[PDB]
Amino acid sequence: MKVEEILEKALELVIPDEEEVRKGREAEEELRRRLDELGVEYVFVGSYARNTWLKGSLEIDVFLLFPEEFSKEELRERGLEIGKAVLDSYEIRYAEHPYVHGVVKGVEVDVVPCYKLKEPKNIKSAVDRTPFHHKWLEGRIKGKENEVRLLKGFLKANGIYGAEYKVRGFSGYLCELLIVFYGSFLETVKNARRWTRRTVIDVAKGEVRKGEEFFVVDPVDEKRNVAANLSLDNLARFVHLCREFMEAPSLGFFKPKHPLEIEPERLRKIVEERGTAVFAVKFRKPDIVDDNLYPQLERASRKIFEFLERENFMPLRSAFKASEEFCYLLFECQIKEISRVFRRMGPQFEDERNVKKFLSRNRAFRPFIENGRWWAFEMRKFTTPEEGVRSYASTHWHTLGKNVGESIREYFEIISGEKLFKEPVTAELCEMMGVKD
RNA sequence: GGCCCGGGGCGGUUCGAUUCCGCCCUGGGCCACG
Repeated sequence: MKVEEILEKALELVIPDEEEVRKGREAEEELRRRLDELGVEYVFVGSYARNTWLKGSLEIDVFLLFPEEFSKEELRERGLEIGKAVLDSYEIRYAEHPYVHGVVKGVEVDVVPCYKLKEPKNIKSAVDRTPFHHKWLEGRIKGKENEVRLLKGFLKANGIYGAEYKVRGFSGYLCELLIVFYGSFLETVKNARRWTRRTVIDVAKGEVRKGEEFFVVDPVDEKRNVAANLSLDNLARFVHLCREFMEAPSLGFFKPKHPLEIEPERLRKIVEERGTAVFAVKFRKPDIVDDNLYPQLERASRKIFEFLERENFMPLRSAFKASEEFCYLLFECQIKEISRVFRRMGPQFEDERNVKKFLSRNRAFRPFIENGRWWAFEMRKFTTPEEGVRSYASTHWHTLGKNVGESIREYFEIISGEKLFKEPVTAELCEMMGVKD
């Protein structure tokens, strides 16, 4: 029931068992043979090469080394040639440059072309650094792989593990750099309790200082922030989880939280209790990769949220979910309906000029003087949030993301009431409203 | 594709816009461990 105890039972949830490990060795050995028969220059990197991959995430990274003089085109052509020939099932994939993904003796494998260079500089593509990160880590992480795993397990269970845009959390590499700094998962957790949004961790210099943002310096490139895509709120959640963990060590922190669905009937009553306006903008999911989709859902969500706040509907929070089918932008506002009249501030009484131009606009109600300046009653074009968003989305679709916005332009609808509790968003809505139990 | 910083043009809204809402060009930087 104590920290040591808990961590020992946790090693079982984060450490691959012998069957997953053997499946990996047999796949690795078999892969070396295929690549060797072709006599290609390659290097195994990533968490597989270092035995730091989290249980259930066995993926082999094989980087093909190409001379500095080759064209980017050669790497992708040659790279595809080699990939195709060496994999049971292949499939082109894309990032900064195209590469090849596939399977060998039942395990996932990435085949990525990169330049063989020395000294982090000269780098041509982000992938060129991967080999350096490996050299710097292999020697220093040896003997601490289980600490890496406990950390990865901790982060993943609490939905903040990956560093891609859908998560904005802690990359694998970040976790290993952290273990090399603190020495173990516990020390990491203990010190993270004191992290701030100004904390800088420079592994190379074995130092922690104060910067302008949370910055973990890459041992291989001082100008690169290893935690660049770790959002402020996810940094905050980790610091809080760490405080709660040291206070009440539980094996639970390493177990994925159960979805725990809710009867759309309970949700209806809660929204009724709250007395707010809950609604969603539904539209078709653009066919794009998560890394392009989510930053867009975030933008579109924000833009609409911001419209709602200046339009005085008093938004509480926003959210969003994407299905294979559609995408949903959710909002909750304190104001279900606002009056049609509102007051426009006018010029001070002594400004004869502007006062005159202010009164020249025929309105329905006749302006008045208050506390020294003129004011006018004006009328709104809408009186509910839904009406507002309908107006906003129909005319500002282009500002919601290149793709998300193009999709809203051709089709979108606002849903609310019961018709909304039937949509696949109740989970998102419960998290958004703090529904507990 | 998203974010930050900078130029050159416009539309709308406003008594009043560099300063709100947005649209064209356009330079550089950064992110999605890789």
